[PDB]
Parts: sequence; structure tokens; C-alpha cells
Amino acid sequence: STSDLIPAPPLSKVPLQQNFQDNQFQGKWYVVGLAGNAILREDKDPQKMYATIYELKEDKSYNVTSVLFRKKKCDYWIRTFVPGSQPGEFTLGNIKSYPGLTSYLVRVVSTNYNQHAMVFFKKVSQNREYFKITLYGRTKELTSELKENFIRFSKSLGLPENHIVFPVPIDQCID
Ligand SMILES: NC(=O)c1cccc(O)c1O
Ligand SMILES: NC(=O)c1cccc(O)c1O
Ligand SMILES: [Fe+3]
Repeated sequence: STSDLIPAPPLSKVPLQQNFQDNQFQGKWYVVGLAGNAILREDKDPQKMYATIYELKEDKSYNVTSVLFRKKKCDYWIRTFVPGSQPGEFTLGNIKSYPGLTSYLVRVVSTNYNQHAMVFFKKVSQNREYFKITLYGRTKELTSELKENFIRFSKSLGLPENHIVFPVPIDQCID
């Protein structure tokens, strides 16, 4: 009957990467950090690293493919990111096609493009408001400085530590 969620922060607390270069953000990113109001640390079966590949289509929206190793198989999900209100911001394509999804926002918070990135996502599904922040790495490992920054930025949006996880590097599928 009931769900309880930490509220999405106001967008004014989410920076946008200045001068965003869509072409340079393309390619494979490993998710080295993951935080959000629906993300929970689980020492029982710790979360395994997955990857997200961004490809710019001719119309400039992105074809985003995520690949995860689950049940001994590689599982692929594709979504389309459509340029939104400002460079570095996106909305989700073919939303009708997702049952219950009424809003989905993507905001690139910061990236140097060839090593790391921090992306904020907010969506409203079945009337519940979810938000998450991904710390992307061009490699599966990042400095402890970047990880700490991600932790501070996640806390600054209301998230406690048990809502921040560092997926464990694997070789299956994401290589
Ligand atoms: N549901 C998923 O498996 C998923 C994977 C990567 C990125 C996302 O936004 C997702 O929702
Ligand atoms: N699973 C989630 O909590 C979530 C939150 C914001 C955006 C997304 O794509 C998500 O998948
Ligand atoms: Fe999602």
C-alpha cells in the first residue's frame, strides 16, 4: 500500500555542465558510482558494475544502450535521450511506450569527457518521484577524490550513505 521516498531535490541544487559537448560525451561509460532515493546498499548481493554507451544519432538525440550482467546473461536496455531545454539536459523519447512514466529528465552535472562524469536523473513513474545520480568512469576505477566528490554531491541532495553504492567491477558483458 505504502512507499516512502526521500524527495527529489529542487533542480536549482543540480548544476549543469557548462558548455556541454554532445559529440565528446559519446561512447562507453562505466557506472562506478550510483546513488538515488530508490538505490539501497545491499551487502547480501552487492550491486555489479554495468555500462552505458551513448551514441549520437544524426538528429542529435542519443541512442543510449545499457548493458548489465544478470542471471548469467548480458541484458541490454535502450533508451533515447532527446535534447531538452539547454545543452547537457535531456528528456526521454517515446515516453508513451513506458507504462506509468509521465516525466523523465536527464541533466549532465559535470564531466571532463575522457575520464569521468556525474549525471542527474529525475523521473515520475506511477506518480512517485525518483531521482538518482550516476558517477561515470571511462575506466572501471576512479580516484578516491572523484568518488568522495560524488559522495558529497549525493549527500547535498538529501541522500544518506546507505543510498550511495559503488558497483563492483566485473568483466562479463561490459568489456
Ligand atoms: N532499469 C535498468 O535496468 C536501467 C539500467 C541503466 C540505466 C537506467 O536508467 C535504467 O533504468
Ligand atoms: N531506478 C530509479 O530509481 C531511477 C531514478 C531516476 C531515473 C531513472 O532512470 C531511474 O531508473
Ligand atoms: Fe532508468
